[PDB]
Amino acid sequence: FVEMVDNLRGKSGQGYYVEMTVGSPPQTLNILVDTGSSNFAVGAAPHPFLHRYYQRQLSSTYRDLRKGVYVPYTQGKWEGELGTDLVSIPHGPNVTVRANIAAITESDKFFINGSNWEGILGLAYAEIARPDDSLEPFFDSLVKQTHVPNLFSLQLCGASVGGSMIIGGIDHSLYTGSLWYTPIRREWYYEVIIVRVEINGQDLKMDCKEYNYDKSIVDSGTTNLRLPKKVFEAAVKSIKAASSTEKFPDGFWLGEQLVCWQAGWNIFPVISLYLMGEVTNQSFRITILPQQYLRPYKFAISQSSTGTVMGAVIMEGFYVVFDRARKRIGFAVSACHVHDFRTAAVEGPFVTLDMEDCGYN
Ligand SMILES: CN1C(=O)C[C@@](C)([C@@H]2C[C@H]2c2ccccc2)N=C1N
Repeated sequence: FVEMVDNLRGKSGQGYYVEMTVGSPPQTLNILVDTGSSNFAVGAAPHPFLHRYYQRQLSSTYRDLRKGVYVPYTQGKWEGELGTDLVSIPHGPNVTVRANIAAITESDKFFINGSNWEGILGLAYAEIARPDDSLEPFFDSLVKQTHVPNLFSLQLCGASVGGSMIIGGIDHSLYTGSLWYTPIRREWYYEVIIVRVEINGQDLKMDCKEYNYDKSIVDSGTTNLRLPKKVFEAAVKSIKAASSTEKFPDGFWLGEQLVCWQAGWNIFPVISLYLMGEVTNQSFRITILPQQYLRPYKFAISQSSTGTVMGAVIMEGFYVVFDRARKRIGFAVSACHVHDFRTAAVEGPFVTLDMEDCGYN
């Protein structure tokens, strides 16, 4: 898939985007790659902060759906007008698809002043698509209308950042070792189940339901490793305890402040998440380094009321395969992850009982 390798661009903290074309004749747009939502939504009006926007008046293949959608968030918000058009991905499958498009006509604190992307590619499932699950997400259209296989994979490599979105397959050069698969619990978000958490090898000994309360998702659209409050609580003290060589202000661990050192790692613990495996009572762990959770530094582990979010802190350490056809997600050590002595790891198999109990209901 040499043509799809390195098809992702971005800026640090502003997300990863892929180039797409929309309409006839094609209009090029940079589009955020977002495994955490399910709408294909593009700016369609001259917002001052956007480099370009979808102009429906220029497209011969645009079709109005005569329906509006309103989408609020934790901070941001957008509303738009639904329609359909021909969509392509220049550095992807040589293929063209009619997909739903939410033409964004108004927004607040959503788009990023400074970013080079003007749209969102929600790669998650219909169940959380807005207004409702009747609105066929892009990837479902891609699979129905073409012979592109029902999966994609992401390597996020991390001032410019880069990566690859292999659509319809797996490029074996982007990972070392073996891929280990965790089941997608339910097809809405990419929901997974964490069955054990170790800081530096030491179990936090929490009930495994807390790790996934109320959920645990894989989200390319999130920067941090976001954990539920109670888990995050226990995580920080363990990490703090493991890092007693030097001291830090309490507020910083809450992201309410930054920290900085001098040019020219070991005083920080590795972090392992055990995931439900493919077989009963078997699991595997993914391990990250401080080079993943200390972003150039800021502590890149936050607390959450929406559950565990495995954001770029996790994804930049691994090659992640979204095997939709087999309802599972594969993790492998990324060939582009930054390391020291130590190295990001994906290891198994392990025996873990009652893993299904770790899920929340
Ligand atoms: C975490 N998340 C959101 O808050 C909503 C969206 C749709 C939004 C595109 C993500 C985003 C995060 C920060 C700034 C702008 C957009 N995607 C997400 N996965």
